[PDB]
Amino acid sequence: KILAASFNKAMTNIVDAFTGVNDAITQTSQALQTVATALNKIQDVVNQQGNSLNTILNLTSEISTLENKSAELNYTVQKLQTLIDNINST
Amino acid sequence: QKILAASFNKAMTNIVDAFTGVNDAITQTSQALQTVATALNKIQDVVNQQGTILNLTSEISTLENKSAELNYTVQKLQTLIDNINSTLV
Amino acid sequence: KILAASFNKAMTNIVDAFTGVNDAITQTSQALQTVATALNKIQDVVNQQGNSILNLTSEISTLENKSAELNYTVQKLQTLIDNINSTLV
Repeated sequence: KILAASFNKAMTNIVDAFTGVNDAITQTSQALQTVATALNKIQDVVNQQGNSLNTILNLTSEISTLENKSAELNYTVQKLQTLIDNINST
Repeated sequence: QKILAASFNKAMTNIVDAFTGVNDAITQTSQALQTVATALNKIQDVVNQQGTILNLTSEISTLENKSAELNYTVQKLQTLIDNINSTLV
Repeated sequence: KILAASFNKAMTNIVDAFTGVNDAITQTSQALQTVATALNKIQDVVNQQGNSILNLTSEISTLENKSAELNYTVQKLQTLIDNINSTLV
């Protein structure tokens, strides 16, 4: 029964660790959204200064790629949570 | 007492699935970093033409290095996930 | 005893996998600081051409927060990783 006790201890820490990883993925999702936003504001001002100086700054796809990736990480966060719960049931 | 063997298998299954999702997450971050590096280049270029010189050369190159490291990580992880999956009894 | 051998193999690779993930998180943490730095430089220069208004102060401070937070996760995870490693029978 050294094995069964070791297994539950392992599973408990494996569950906590995937929970920690899940947070890092969350913080990364948010950091990525924050960047998308920064590119957004940059896109505005630089194009306004480009209009008062009268090259177009176009970051729309970079912006949308980043908000998509950010959403994708959220899917992962959800799918991971399901798996974490499953691990916890053993 | 072979509830323990049944528990071990389900656990390994979800751990394999869980590390696989985490690898998707890392892959998405790596590519996102390339997206940003691209974004920084465009910003650098456009701002210098409207013109202090905006120099993002080091940030851009740091970011593609980080992206390369993350990819290397994903490849290395993929092997380990399989090792884990072979342990089902 | 077949199960315990499988258990050890799994735990060993699970420990390796979490270490690979921890590298990824570390690399991501550092990339975010780099992003924050670049956004800072963009702000200065863009605001400087603006006087001859771009506000990114909070995003920069957000990204440096996430970056610090990511490091706290890694260091906590290493404690959990060792716990996993101690279970080897």
